Amino acid sequence: WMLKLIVKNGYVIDPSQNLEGEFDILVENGKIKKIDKNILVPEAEIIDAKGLIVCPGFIDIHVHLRDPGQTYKEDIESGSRCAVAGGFTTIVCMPNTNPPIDNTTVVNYILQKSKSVGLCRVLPTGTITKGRKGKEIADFYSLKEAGCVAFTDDGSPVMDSSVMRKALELASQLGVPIMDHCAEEIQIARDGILAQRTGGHVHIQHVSTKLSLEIIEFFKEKGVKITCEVNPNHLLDRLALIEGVKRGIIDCFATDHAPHQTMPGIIGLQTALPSALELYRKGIISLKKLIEMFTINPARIIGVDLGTLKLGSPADITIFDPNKEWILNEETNLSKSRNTPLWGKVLKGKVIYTIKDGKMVYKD
Ligand SMILES: [Zn+2]
Repeated sequence: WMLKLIVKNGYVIDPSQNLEGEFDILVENGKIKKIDKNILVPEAEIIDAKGLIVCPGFIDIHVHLRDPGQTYKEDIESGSRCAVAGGFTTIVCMPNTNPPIDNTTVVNYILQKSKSVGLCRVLPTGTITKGRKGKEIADFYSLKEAGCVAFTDDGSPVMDSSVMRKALELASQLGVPIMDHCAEEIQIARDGILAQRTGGHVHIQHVSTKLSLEIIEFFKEKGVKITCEVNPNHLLDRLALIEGVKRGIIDCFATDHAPHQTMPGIIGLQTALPSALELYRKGIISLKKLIEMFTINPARIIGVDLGTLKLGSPADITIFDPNKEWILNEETNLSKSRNTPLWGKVLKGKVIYTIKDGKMVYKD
């Protein structure tokens, strides 16, 4: 019983409030109490953030934790460690587990494990159809109760377009997004059209071409509730994506953390920041927009009240040094897996502290 914390001398950025400056942050009882220059109060621990950047906890809305089912490739505990070392305080896990997340029993398991491991907030998703088999519509009502924040069959074989349509009707009544993909243009246009028709929110999880981006942009100016994402690790035409980021058509970064233990792709959580900071060192995006795309943008997509430092919010805070050089290898790698071309290379930009609910959950 001794729990005020002050984060001092940092450079604070919070896009949601349009706050940027040399401020201090006072944290009382798990919540943000005050942002202001020059703070000192009795009975509080001081974190000295001189020379560091202080912003809302990162949120990643595209993670595979392989739990239950494949816990040798990765599991809730390792994933969680990976996420906080990566600056993430909330992650959304996909439902291609075994068994799949199509009933309250699995949802309930993932939350309980999550609370025990203690490190970051794990939000589950439910599948679109039972057993992800493709035929029948799952019970979106009960799965939303249990905690699911979105629905997706994660590749897939959807491709029956009437199913996809029932889903967006139901989703729309429930105020939760459907997540699709993992031919691309045909799919994306279909999704756009069904979204417009039903008024449901669809979120596209993979876009690889200029034409795909232009389609999304089109439906956006029509006021279609459609968003999309890109994995910053991928980014180093593979060149319209970079433009798509420049022009703000791509809403957020997400790693699509995909551990394997021998199409398929790559683990991500630990390198997302030093990867994305490459885009800033190239003047391609400002630092505020980079933080935006890890914080308030993904928060808005899954409709949770996070990714801000508004007074009263939960104290979810990432503190990072954008100039610190490190290497991902056995020494530093907190994944059970090592599948990433970035392995062994020199990264630039590292998280020094991650704070969740006013409590320090990672330290360098
Ligand atoms: Zn995925």
